[PDB]
This record gives sequence, C-alpha cells and structure tokens, in this order.
Amino acid sequence: LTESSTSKFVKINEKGFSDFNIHYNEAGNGETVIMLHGGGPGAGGWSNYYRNVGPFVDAGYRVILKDSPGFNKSDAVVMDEQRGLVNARAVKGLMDALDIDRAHLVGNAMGGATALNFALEYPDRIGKLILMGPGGLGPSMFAPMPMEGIKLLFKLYAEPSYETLKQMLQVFLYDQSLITEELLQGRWEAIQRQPEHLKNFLISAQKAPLSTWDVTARLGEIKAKTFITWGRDDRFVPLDHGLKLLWNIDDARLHVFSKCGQWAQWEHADEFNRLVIDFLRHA
Amino acid sequence: LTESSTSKFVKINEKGFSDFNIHYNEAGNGETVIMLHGGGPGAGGWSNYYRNVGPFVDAGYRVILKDSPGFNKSDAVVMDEQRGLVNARAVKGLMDALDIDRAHLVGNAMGGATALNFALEYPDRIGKLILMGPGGLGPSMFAPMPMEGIKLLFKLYAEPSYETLKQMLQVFLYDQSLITEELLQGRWEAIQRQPEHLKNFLISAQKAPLSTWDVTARLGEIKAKTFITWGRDDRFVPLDHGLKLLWNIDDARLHVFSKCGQWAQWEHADEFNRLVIDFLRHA
Amino acid sequence: LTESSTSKFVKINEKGFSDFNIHYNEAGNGETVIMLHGGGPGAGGWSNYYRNVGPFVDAGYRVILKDSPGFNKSDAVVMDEQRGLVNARAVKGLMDALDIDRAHLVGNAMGGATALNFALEYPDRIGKLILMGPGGLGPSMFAPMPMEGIKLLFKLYAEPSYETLKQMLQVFLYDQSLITEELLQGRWEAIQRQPEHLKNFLISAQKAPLSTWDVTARLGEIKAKTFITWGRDDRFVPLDHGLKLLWNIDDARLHVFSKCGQWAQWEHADEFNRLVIDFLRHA
Amino acid sequence: LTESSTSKFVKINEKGFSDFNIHYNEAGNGETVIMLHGGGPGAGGWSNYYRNVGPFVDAGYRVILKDSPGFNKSDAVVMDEQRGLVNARAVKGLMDALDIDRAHLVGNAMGGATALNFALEYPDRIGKLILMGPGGLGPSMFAPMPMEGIKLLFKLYAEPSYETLKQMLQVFLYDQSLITEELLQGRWEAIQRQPEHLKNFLISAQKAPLSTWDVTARLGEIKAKTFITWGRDDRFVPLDHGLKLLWNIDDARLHVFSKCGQWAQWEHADEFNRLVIDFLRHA
Repeated sequence: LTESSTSKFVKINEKGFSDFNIHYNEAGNGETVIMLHGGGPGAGGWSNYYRNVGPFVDAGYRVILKDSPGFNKSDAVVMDEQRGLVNARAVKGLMDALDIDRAHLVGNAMGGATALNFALEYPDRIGKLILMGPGGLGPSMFAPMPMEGIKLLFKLYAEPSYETLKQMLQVFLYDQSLITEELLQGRWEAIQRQPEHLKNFLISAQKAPLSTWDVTARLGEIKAKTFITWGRDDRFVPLDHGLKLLWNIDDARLHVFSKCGQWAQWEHADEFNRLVIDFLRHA
Repeated sequence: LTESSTSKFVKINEKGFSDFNIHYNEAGNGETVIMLHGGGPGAGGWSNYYRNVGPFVDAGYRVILKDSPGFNKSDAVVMDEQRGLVNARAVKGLMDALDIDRAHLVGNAMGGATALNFALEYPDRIGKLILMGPGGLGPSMFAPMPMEGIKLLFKLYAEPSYETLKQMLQVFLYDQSLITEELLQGRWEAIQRQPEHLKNFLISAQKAPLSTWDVTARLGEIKAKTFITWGRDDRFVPLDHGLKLLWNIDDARLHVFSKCGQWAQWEHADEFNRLVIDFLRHA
Repeated sequence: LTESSTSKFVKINEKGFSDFNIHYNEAGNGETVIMLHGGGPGAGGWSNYYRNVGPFVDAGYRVILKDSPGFNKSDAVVMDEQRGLVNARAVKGLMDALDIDRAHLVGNAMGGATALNFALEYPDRIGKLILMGPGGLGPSMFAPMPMEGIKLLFKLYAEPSYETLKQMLQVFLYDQSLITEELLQGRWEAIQRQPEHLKNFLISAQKAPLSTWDVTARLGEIKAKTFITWGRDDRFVPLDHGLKLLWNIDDARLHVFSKCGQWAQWEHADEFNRLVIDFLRHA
Repeated sequence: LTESSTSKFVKINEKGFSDFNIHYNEAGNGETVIMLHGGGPGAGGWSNYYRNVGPFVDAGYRVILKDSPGFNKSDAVVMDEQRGLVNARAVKGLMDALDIDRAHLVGNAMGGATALNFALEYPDRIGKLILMGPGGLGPSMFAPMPMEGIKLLFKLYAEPSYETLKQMLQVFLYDQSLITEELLQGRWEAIQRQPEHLKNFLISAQKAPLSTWDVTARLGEIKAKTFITWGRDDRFVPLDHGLKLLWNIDDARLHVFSKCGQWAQWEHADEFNRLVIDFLRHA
C-alpha cells in the first residue's frame, strides 16, 4: 500500500463547511477506523500512520487516514473556534459523505483533541476511542506551559526552515537515530507545498488559543470504551494528562511506553499495533 | 483444573533454607511462568491466580502458582531479612529443585517485591518480568504511609476476625460486589488453618520493617523486559510507584486499569490475561 | 481569651437564610480575619482555631472564628446545595449583619471550600485568601476516592461513638501523641450536645454529594492574593490538589508542612501563625 | 553595598584543593549565611544574590556569596567527581580558612546540590539548610530528561553567544520583562572574561555526568532543619523533586512560588527574603 494508491478526496458539508475538500488515504473494507494526526507543520494522515495502516487492514479493518482541515492536501482554512471541535465536525462531515454510521477513532495530540470532541458532540457515531497524548486538556500539575515541543511547533510555523524542522523532530522523537533524511524531506516537502497552511494556523491560534481547547469539564459524558496511550518522554503534552483522562473517563485504561516521544504509533509501532488491535477486537 | 489436582510439594535448599517445604500448584508443560502472591493474611498461589492459570496454560505455558514461605501450605518461618529477598531465594530454591533453567515471573504486591529481588539476584535465571503493584519501593511522592491497605493488613494479622477480613477485602477490591461468601470463607479458612503464619509475619515485620524492602537504587541493573501493571484505585501501594519503575527500569511499559484495586489479575482477569500473554509471546 | 468570653451570636438574612442563628467567637478590633472550620462531626470555630486566635489578635487583627450552619452552636440545617456555597452565603450574611465591608478568610478543608466559594461569589467583599487543604476540588490524579479520612468522617456521622471518634482523630493528625483526653472529650461533647447536626449532615450529603462541590473550572476568576497550605500527610484531601490551586489561581503560593495531617494550624501552630501573619501584612 | 566593596579572595586547602583561589563577596558581621549559585555559564555569587545580600545583612547576618570552583573569579578547574561534592569540599575549605565553625547554607540548583553534599559530608559544620530547586536528584516521575533548561545550559557552554545567552535566560525566568540589557551584559561579560571555565565545565561533565550527582539514597542522614523552595515554572529542575526532598528529609518544609523560574531569590526577592529570614530566626 502506498500514499498514491490509497489517496482519495471527498467534499464535506457540515456546520461551517461548505463543499470543503478533505483528502484521505483509505485501505481495507471491514469496520471503519479513522486515524487523526497531530498539528505540527507538515503533518498529515499518511506520514503519521503509514506504519499502522497495513497491520490494521490485515486485522480486517477499513482504515481511513484523514487530513484535518488546514493540513496537507485538505483545503486551507482559518478557524475562529478551538481546532478540536472544528476538526470533529469535519470527521462527521466525512462520515456522512461516505455513508459511515459508526467509526473507531485513533487520535494523536491534536488528533486526540479531535477524537475527544467527536465523542462528546456525536456519541451515537463513535465506536471505541484510542487517545495518544491528546492536546489542549488545560494546565499540567507538573509541567510549565507552553511545553517545550509546543514552543518549537510555533517557532517552525512562524519561521519555517529545514534546520528548525530538524530541531522540532529531535524533540518530538525519543530515539534520534529515527530522524532519517527520508523523514526530514517528507515533512519539509509538506511544508513547502502549502505555505498558506502555516500562515493560517498562526492566525487560527490567535483567534482561539490552546487554553480554549480544554474540554476537561465534559469528560464525564464519554461512554465510549477508551484506550489512552502516552510516551513517557513526551515533551509536547504532559504525562499527568494521561492520569487526568484515566480518572475522568468512565471506562478507560492507560498504557505508557518507555523511550517514546509524541509518536508512539511510529516509535513503538509493533507493540502499539498489537495493543490497539487487541482492544478493538476484545474490549 | 482444581486446587487439589494441581497441588504439589517440593523441599528446597538455598542459603537459609534447609529441607524447607514449599507448596505449589502446577499445570501445563511449555515454558515456565511462576506466579507470586501478595502478603495479606490467608494469601496463597491458587486463591490469587485461579482466574489466570487456565488461560495461561491454554496459551502453552507451564504455570506454577507458588506459596511463599510463611504462607498457605508452605512451611512456617520467621524472617530477619526483608521478605522480597527471602522469597526470591525460595523461588530459586524451587527452580533448582525442579530443573527449571529460566522462568517468566508474575508478581503482585509482595510477589512483585519478590520478582524484583529475583531479577536483581539471579539475572541469568529470569525471562520476562511482570509486576503488579510491587510493594516496598520506598516513600510515595503523594501518598501518606503506611497506606490505608497496609494498616488494614497489619490489623488483620494482629487481631484476626471474619469482620476485619471483610473490611480488608473491601479496601483491596474496587468493585465491592466481587466480595462473595466464597471469597470470604476461602481467605478465612486459610487464616484459621495456620495461625502460626500470622504470628510469624508480625515477628518478621519487627525484625525487617517495610522500609528495609526498598530496592529502588538497584533498579538500573534489571535487563529483563518488564511489564508493569497497576490498579488506578490501589489503596495498598501507590500509583506513582508505577512511574518510578517505568523511569528506572531500562525496558519497561506501564498499564493502568481503571476501577481496579490491588488484584488486577482477578478484578480485570480477561484484559490482564490478554495483555500479559501478548507480552510473553511478542515483546 | 476563652471560648465563653469571646462567644457571640448573630441572626443572619441572606438568600435561603431567614433569621438564622450563627454562633461565633470574636477577639481583637483591627482588620477582620474570619476563620472557617472543617466538616467532621463535632467541629467548630473555637476548637479548630484556639491556637491561632491569640497570635492573630496580638498582630492587630480582629479574629472571628465562625461556626458554619449545621455545626456546633450555629442553627441546625439540611442543605440541598453543595455546602461550600451555602456556607459562603452565611459568611456574607454574618458580614452584612456586623457591618464588615471586607474580610481576610482562613479556611480549612470544608472551610477552604467555603472560602473559595465566597471569593468567587463576592469578590468585592474579600481581602486575602488563606486555604488549608480545601475540600471538594474534584478527583485526585493519584489518590483513590473517597479518601481514607472521608470514609472515617462518614462512619462517625452515621455511627457516633467515642472509639470511632478516636479512630478518626488518629487519621486526621500525624503526631498521635497530640490526641489527649482533652481533645477527645472536647469533640465528644460537641457531638453529644447536638445529634440533630450529625443526622442533618448525612441528609445534606445525599442531596448534594461531594462531587457537586467542585468549583475547579471557576478558579481563574479569583483575583484575591492566595496562600495555600497543605499537610504532607493529609489523608482527608490529596496533596496534588495543592498543585491544582497553585496552577489555576492567578496569584497563589503553596506551603507544605512535613509531619502534618489535616490541621496544620493546630499541628504546626507557631510556623503557621508566622507565615500567615507575614502574608496578611506584606503580600 | 557593591560587588567591588564586598569582594575578597581566600586560598583554600581541602582534599584535592591545594592553595586554590576562591573569590567571594562578604557583608555584615553576625552569624554566617553562605549563599551558593547555579551552574550556568557566567554564574557567580554577586550576580545571583545581589537582591538578597542587603536584606540579610540588615537582619543581622554575615553574608558570604561564594564563587564555586570553575566559576566567575574563583580558580579554573577540571573536576572528575560530581560537582556537588567537590563544591562542598570548597565550602569547608573556605570555612576553615576563615575560622567559621558553623554556617547556614542557601543553595540554588547546582548550589542546592552543593548544600546537600555539605550537609551530608560535614553535619557538624552546618546550621540550617535552604534549598532552591537543587540539581542532580535523579530522574523525575513526570519530566523527560535532560530538562529543557539543561539542554540550553549545555548549548551555551559549547557554543557561547549573546543570542544563545538570551535564549537561555528566557527559559530560566518566568517574567521575560525581567531580561534587561544590564542582566544580559552582566552574564555576557562573565562568559567573555573567562572562556577557560566554559571549556572546563564541559570536560568535567564528561568525567562525571549529572546522573552521578544523585544523593537521594542518603537524604535520611540530614538532621539540619531544611527549607525547600521551588519555582512553579522551573524548566531546569522538576517540581516533583521538591516533594522528593520533603518526603525524604526528616525536618523539611516546601514553599512553591507561582510565576517563577529557577531564580526565586531574584524573581520573588521580597517574599523570598522574608520567608528565609523568618526561618533562620524562628524555625
């Protein structure tokens, strides 16, 4: 499976979105699992989840790696509401467009925020909920904020360069030897191809700062069975937010990988794939 | 499989132990997994692990549920060293007696302390290490000590009664409806059958208090792949000790169950069985 | 200064309260500091704060040790709203009745919850805010709930006895040698004198459980300079709630005493008196 | 009081040190309080503590702001042991040279590590112990390591520039408006004046990495009354290490300032001065 062979577009119509173009990569044909990426410059569905799509499709799922509005090959957008909520409306838009009644959601960082908002706004449309260091859950009890990785994310958005890209990835990943030329050129190309996105993210972050993403107070409403994952060494979203979800969501469990940054699904792909497939099959 | 049909005895000879009688329950014939129980009055191998033995044997393992010295049907003993270390010597004693070169260890609370000490003292003799709220790892950063469950454990040892037994189990378990008459009569019978054990535990705890169990400083020596589990609602050993192990053991991961006390393997048996079998097979 | 010589009553009229009798103990004549007690059976202003009233009056303050509705010699009441809010209305009622424009508030546990609610509802009427292990601030990230001390508080309310009183105080205090016959007889007399209160607290806790006290989401509104204190060894309200306040209140600081339960102002009276007087004078 | 008018030198002879030149700034003539600075490039006694020396001398103390070996105007050195221990030997060297029997110690970051080592090695020679975010106390339960501020400290040591100096100070301080041209030129001058120091620190850090500083296991030996301070927003040493000290030192208390980085004594000078003077006088 490749990016090109799985690539598709659909136009969505939900709330603020009027014939809005969403790019996604799809493979398999069983029950739908939608995977949602983080918010750093150059992020997208395929580059975030290409180590997971095959094992999940092999397990019998239909995998959709979604480009969120204002990322990769989805349409440009300036948001005046918190991104989690706006992203969640796009997921619903996508699901209505494709005649998907219910989906399992997998979400990393911004995508975790998106998945949380989806489960809150559309409880009838979600199956299980897999959350990987979800962003925007308010203050940490230990970590000064903005987090180190968040400052680097904003620096790269404002002053894009290859060197700053590299500095950011060095913070996002625990194992530095995973930072190959392929990884760097990939993200770099995604940044170069659509400069509008970087500009629009910064404008959006002015209208709705990260403090406006906090849906902590509503976590008690989530009835979806929930699997929370964290990287022990995540410098982007703090580890105690894993406890926060575990205490506040009715039916949750927490799995923390050692030697792992913000991309558990990439840095610990085999173990991640096994744990989440097992959870989707048996929890 | 029943307690009687699996029941066996072996005499051990290791360090302080001279023809010391160890009771265990054994089933299956593949690679050996030894399971080690907690330290509360009436504890033993079968009653701690009877929901795990079948699924593990079905997965192809040889399961040994060991009675630790001074518990259940193993010989009475007064210890002058920290119990974790003395227990670990007994495990080695048992393994030498049965011609077992290497074992996977599963350990809850006191049994977690035992498993840690085994991995430190006999690194050549352990496979993987599964730790469920291991006891004795020093102070908590949050929890006042002695913990609520520890005070109840000492109260029941000093003044054994059925009512105090019930109070203790109400603290050990999250879901109170799991406290059946069968569970209570079981522990009660184990207490009544061998009063010597209760007396000896209290004498042992005078010679070597819980503060002497702390092997934190040596955690860097463990090269065994390690799976750490915790109950979110454990009132016996504090949750932050899960983080402590995760930060200090080279190759560890942490899994925390919601709505779960000190017996994860019993309160969340299906998920526990799946996660640990998957880990023994694939990590 | 004694309980009798400082004792006063005032009738309050605020929201739900119609000629409601509030007992308080008053000394000094400078700026008003109102001190507010915890919620355990037998609690009251004088017995909670008699080690603080003198040093504070000597520093030049007018000290009011308030009996909260449904405690000690204040009127009996059954509350259908969270106690923090109802208590805060009584403080305002008291201040209107006595022509006090502004007060510094000192609050322990339930009294901390009361002080928080006062600062939120009547920001124009508060000076500085001193919070000692305030209750009701939602879940802990570490501590299973209900906390050990909370279970003992409810046990004593439902089955009052001298022996259960003693068990509770043994948990509330770090240093057990502070539990004199004077302390025990004091609380015991307060319990015996007004059994209606115990009954009414349990009815009130049914109508508005502790989960309804959580004002976390509004902490950003507090503009009062705030001094947060905690006992390291508090088994009633969890230590991480000190961090929660410190992160969420604009101008806060946190002071944690070692070897200290839920009554810092009593167990570490000299240091407490010095720190809070210094704060009221100079912050 | 100025840097020049208070400036002094003494030659020390203790263990490894043979006629080793130590620079310090001294004022006052009552009981000795020695203040010890952090380890970042350009650090020294006067620039770290010039907001504290006056108020402390006014309170009646003799203040000594010590330059640690390999910093500011003290002699250059390459250390093969952990810096905390080597620094502590220098403090003793200084105290023997000046006929000081006992000193109160105030220590920030590296200076906190120094103060801890002094109290452990020379318990007869210390009065009270004031610790401000002490470095080297092992892993954090929450914070990935090396900490953000530590990476910036090593970057500035290896590639000294004015721009990198500014980036580091922006992380060390919470309030960015405190970063004046005076502050920057000060640190810059200290860096330019002695490049040997920067080189030697990096060599020393190779021989004895930060992991070798961990004296956690010996904290139970400290009988000095101890005042622990932390900045809530410290990105150099993690907040949970404040809890670690509070749990493990016999007689400790913890004070955490909001809106505060690694220099509490500078960022919150008035409150810091009041709290520590009160502690030295009355604890």
